[PDB]
Amino acid sequence: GEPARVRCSHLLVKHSQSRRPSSWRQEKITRTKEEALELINGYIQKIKSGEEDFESLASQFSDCSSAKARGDLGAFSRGQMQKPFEDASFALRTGEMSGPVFTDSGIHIILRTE
Repeated sequence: GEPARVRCSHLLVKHSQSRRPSSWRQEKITRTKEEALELINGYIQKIKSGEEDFESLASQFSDCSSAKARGDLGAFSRGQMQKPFEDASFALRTGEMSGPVFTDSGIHIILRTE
């Protein structure tokens, strides 16, 4: 099933090779794939471990404006976010997480809420 809109959460972690290593959180990102995935991966582990939550994590590590809702960008409609986002998001099950997604901004991890 794939409706016209769904709720999902994501964690943005730009890198040094990002199209624009700068966001509302910082203006000089020099974190490479190592430091990049190192953050996302670490976040994934804690969550799957039951120690931390993507919501709490994302916020404290959300380089994007998503940090406001701790990553949760509410319910959106197809054609709003990057293609890879919608697909992975709309392809994940209830309470699922998408692996490291490399996009213009950097590496993003999404999850299906609705």
